[PDB]
Parts: sequence; C-alpha cells; structure tokens
Amino acid sequence: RRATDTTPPTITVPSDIIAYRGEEFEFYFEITDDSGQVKNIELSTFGKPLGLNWLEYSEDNFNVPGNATSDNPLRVRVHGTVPLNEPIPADKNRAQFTRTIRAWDAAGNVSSNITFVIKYRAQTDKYNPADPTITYVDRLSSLSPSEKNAVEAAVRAANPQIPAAARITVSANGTVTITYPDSSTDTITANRVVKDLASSR
Amino acid sequence: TDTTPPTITVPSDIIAYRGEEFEFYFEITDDSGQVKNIELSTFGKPLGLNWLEYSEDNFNVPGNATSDNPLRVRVHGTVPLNEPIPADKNRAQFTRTIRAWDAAGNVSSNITFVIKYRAQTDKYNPADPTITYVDRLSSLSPSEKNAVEAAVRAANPQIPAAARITVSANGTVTITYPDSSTDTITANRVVKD
Ligand SMILES: [Ca+2]
Ligand SMILES: [Ca+2]
Ligand SMILES: [Ca+2]
Ligand SMILES: [Ca+2]
Ligand SMILES: [Ca+2]
Ligand SMILES: [Ca+2]
Ligand SMILES: [Ca+2]
Repeated sequence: RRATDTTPPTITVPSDIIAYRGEEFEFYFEITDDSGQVKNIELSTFGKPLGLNWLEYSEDNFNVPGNATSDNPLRVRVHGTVPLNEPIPADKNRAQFTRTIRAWDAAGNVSSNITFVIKYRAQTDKYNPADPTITYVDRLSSLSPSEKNAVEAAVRAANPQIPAAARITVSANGTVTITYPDSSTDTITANRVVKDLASSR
Repeated sequence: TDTTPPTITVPSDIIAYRGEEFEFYFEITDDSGQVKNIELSTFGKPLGLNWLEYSEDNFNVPGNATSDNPLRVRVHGTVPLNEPIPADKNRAQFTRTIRAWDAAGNVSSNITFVIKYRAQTDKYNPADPTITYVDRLSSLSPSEKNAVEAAVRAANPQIPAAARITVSANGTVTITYPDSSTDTITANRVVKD
C-alpha cells in the first residue's frame, strides 16, 4: 500500500447534451476517486470563468467520505434554462457552448480539465406540429372570427405536446403560424387546415 | 254594438344587433275585450322582413285584450349578420306598421313601429382585464400575448365566444365580433412593465 493518494478523480461526461431555448434541461457528471471521496468540482471555460449564469448544480454530498466510489459514483446534477433569446447563428454548428470540468479529491489532487459541450437549438427544432382536423369555412380566402377561433382550437387540440405558451395565429386564408416562446415558428399551409363548407356537404 | 277598433301600444326603443336574436312585444286592447288578429306590413305593403316572426297565441278569444290584461304579442327575430349599416345611422332602421281588428271587424289605422339595427360593437363594451406584466412594452413575447388574451377573455364572458381577440406587438387588444365590427383596448389598460 502506498502511503499517499497521488491520483486525481476521474470524471465521466455526458456525450450528447441538447438544450432548447427557454426549456429547463439537466445532465449528470459521474465522478469517482481511488480514495472514494471527491471534495468539489469546478465548471470553467478552460480555466476562465464559466460565463453561463443560468447553469446551476448542487453541492449536496460534496466532500463526504465514500461519496465517489466505482460502485457508487458521485452523480452531479447540472441544470438550467438556455435564455429564451440566446442568439442562434446562421451556422447552427456554432450554437453550442464548449466548457470544461475538473474535480478535487480530499488529498488535494485535482484532475485535468476535460471538455463537455452544451448544444442549444430553437424550440421549433423540438416540436413537429400535427395537422388539425379540417375546419369547414364559408369562404376559403376570408375566414370569419369564429372560423379562426375554431382553426386555432383544432391546431391546439391536435398538438398537446406543444407548449401552452406558444401562440397560434391564423391568417385570413387559414394559414396557421405557431410561434414558440422563443419566437421560432412553424407554419401549416391553409390547404391542410381549411376546406370549403359548401363544396364538402 | 261595437264600432271602435282596437288600440295598439308599440315599444319606443326597439334596438337590434346584427346576428343576435331580439324580442319585443306589442300590447293590444279593445273595448270589447277581444282582439281577433293583427297584420304587420310596410304601410299596407308586404312586410319584407322574412327573419321576423310573431306568436299568434291566444288570438281571437273573448277576454284576450282588456284594459287590465291586454293581448301581449311576442315578436322575435335576428337581423342578418351582414345587414349593411348606412353611414347615417338615422337610416339604419326598418320603419313598419301594425294594424289590428276585433271580432266585429273594426280595423285600426296603421300604427308605426321602428326596428333600429346596429353593429355588434355598439352592444359590447369590454371590461378591462387584470393587468399582464411584460418584459418589453414595445415587443410582447408570444407567452405575454397569450396571457393578455386569456385575461381579456376571462374578464368578458358576456362577449361572444365566437368573437376573436388579437394582441399586437405593443399589447393593444383588438376584439373582432362575429359581424366583423370591432373594439379596441388600448395598451395601458392591458400591459405594464
Ligand atoms: Ca485520489
Ligand atoms: Ca418544428
Ligand atoms: Ca272594438
Ligand atoms: Ca290574457
Ligand atoms: Ca363597443
Ligand atoms: Ca352602446
Ligand atoms: Ca387565441
């Protein structure tokens, strides 16, 4: 047996972190140490400030004997919400944050930073609207207020998976726009939404 | 023997809104206590309001039309949703006549009544919603617009469910009634920062 612990902790990072603007998400780091005890972690930008004030984790169970064994690793839950307005550039391969994590054991050994990547995307990437039941209208090019209400209700009823804070609008010819809370959108063309009532009876 | 026709009281303010059922009553009395029938016309010519109907309950019965208990004729109908409204609202009305007769056949003169009709927004007057607090007053988010609309709807169960409430970028509310007339709620009664 060696008189001292000279080996830093080992960190496992999640391999495919995907976040949608305005929606809470979470991912876990798993950490072990040959001593069985991890003291704390640091999230950084390769040693510089993290710069993501919306990302949080709990220090529950940090620096407790036995908290970080091979059989029972330390599981660190990181969570937050990418801001509703976070800019997504034209090349969506650039819509990500690459950051680093390291950890200390109780003997002062600190691991070397390893990377993790938070990819983020518009809410319209998460949601795929189903077509509503058809609303039958008197004039295909000039919907009444009651017909627009019915279209919106039908679009909403065909899509309970879509967020309640998304806003559904309807044009004069029955074209549907779904505007998600982050202002990304989805469209349903009118021919999938309305049909002429007289033509259909 | 009866030589005197019935007398007719008409309502003074018959005001109907497009697309919304209305009702009113004529009250008819005769010195005999009995009214046989009535006729609605355009000064003797055809009435020309196929959307108007009246009840003939209790016509031509003794005692149906006394001073104490006149014959109360219920009239109802719905002015068409698309009835055009002239720019001069003194012309947005139908002037018609009613006459009535007793069992001896004494007929009254034609008595005038006027059905005024108006756009739905002339009826409805939106109450204000609980205020919605927003992040930017010139650029509401989708979620904030949803909240504004829900609040306007929750405060106004009396407005037709078929009316459509829209919300602009600055929180201005438009209510479009089924007959396509509108009301507006200015942003300051609707949103705050
Ligand atoms: Ca160690
Ligand atoms: Ca989508
Ligand atoms: Ca008489
Ligand atoms: Ca009676
Ligand atoms: Ca009004
Ligand atoms: Ca009024
Ligand atoms: Ca709506």
